[PDB]
Amino acid sequence: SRKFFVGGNWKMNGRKQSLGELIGTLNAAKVPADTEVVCAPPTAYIDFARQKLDPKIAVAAQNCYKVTNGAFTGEISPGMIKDCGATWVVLGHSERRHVFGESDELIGQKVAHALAEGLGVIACIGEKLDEREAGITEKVVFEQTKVIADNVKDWSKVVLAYEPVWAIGTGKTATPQQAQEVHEKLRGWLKSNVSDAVAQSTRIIYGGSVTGATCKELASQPDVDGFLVGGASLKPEFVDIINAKQ
Amino acid sequence: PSRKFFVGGNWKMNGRKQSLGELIGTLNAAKVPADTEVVCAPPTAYIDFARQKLDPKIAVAAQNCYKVTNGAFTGEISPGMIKDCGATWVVLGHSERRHVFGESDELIGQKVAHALAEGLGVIACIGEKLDEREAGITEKVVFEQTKVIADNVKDWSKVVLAYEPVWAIGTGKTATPQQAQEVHEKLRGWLKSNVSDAVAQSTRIIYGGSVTGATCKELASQPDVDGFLVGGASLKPEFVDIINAKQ
Repeated sequence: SRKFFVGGNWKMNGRKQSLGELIGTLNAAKVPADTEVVCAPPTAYIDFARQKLDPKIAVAAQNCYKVTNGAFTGEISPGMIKDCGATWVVLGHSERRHVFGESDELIGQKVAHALAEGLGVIACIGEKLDEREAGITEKVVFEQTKVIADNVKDWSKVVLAYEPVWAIGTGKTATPQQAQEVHEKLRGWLKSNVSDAVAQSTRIIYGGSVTGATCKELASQPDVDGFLVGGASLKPEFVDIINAKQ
Repeated sequence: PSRKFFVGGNWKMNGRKQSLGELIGTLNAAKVPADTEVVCAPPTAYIDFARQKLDPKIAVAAQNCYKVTNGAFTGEISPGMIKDCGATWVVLGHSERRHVFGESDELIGQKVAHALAEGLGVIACIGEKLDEREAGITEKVVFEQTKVIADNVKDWSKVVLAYEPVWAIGTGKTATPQQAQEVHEKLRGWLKSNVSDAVAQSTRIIYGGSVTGATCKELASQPDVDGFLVGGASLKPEFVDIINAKQ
């Protein structure tokens, strides 16, 4: 069965001192044998984070570019990510798409290059509020998933993260039923457009609001295989979310 | 007080710990003159690493940052993080940020203000594209770019202005000494008339765009060219020759 997957996205937060304290807490945590745990530090601390974190937790970069080296001031490559001992990269995150304007085309090319270079990919998708309210959730997420699928040969190295971008600061929130709906939809898409084996083996993780209070109910949803955690990843609460299936 | 000669090496998206370790060993072995201020900008994953290996004679710069101290900006780093890593500069408004990644002048101005508020030095980049040059609006473009930067600067002692025409970046078509001097004289005139005479006299205006060991001496001797921002050649032994351009 699909191994439960908990990603902590630290975003642009922390310094050596405070992140050192967080890392101590995570190093001390008993992580369930049925759960895969990944932390995504700010880019300046990928190296530091990998040095301090116990081997039981994997490290992800929060973004990368689509060639191995080049004249791209302020970017990093999968090769550099691997070189710092990280094994994953987050791609297509809602902040990259909607604050920094990264296109599906660019994201797809990043996905292909990262996977060819031997990284795992946590590939993010999701619809905004207007899109949900116009009835086209299924359209938006299926198209974003297709672009990602066009650049994936081996799905053993990818995790799909649904972000209900429509619930971010907007005045609406997603229920566990509403998330389950979209995850079941996506697994059916994988079954239809790639294989039954990939549908049943691929983790589809929930990227909306998740806390200690809400994680057990969300995790119990049959098609929710884990989380890409925001704010709670910077706190001991993250370990409650790691424990969500226990 | 004469303006201290300034040479910055922008490694861009190049290198790994081993190859950058070798590059650093060379720089550490190099004889750096006094009255030359040298600054190296490693890839963002290697700011901390570079600062640990590099001799304190050479300063470290980030290649980019964002405009708030912390927040929901997956993939970004803040001025606070840059200082925490031991770096003292950030490169802002680089051509590749503006033209590959679409950073607006407004965004760049916000980043400058925040970076300076946090105690970092800023290498603030400007320059025109080939089509802007061949339409004869170089002056307009670079003045407008400098205005947005200037509107976000409260202390010029921590700022270096870098003029890098886009047609010179990575192309081998380095500006001639006359071309460079011409833009730098007008930029210095802009500073005088829009900020102060003290700022015009004291502020380094450095040139970038295919700077090489063969081109640096004649560019350096021009009176309003105060140093260099070096890309490709900063990955090579001749960066040391560019450091020694005034000797």
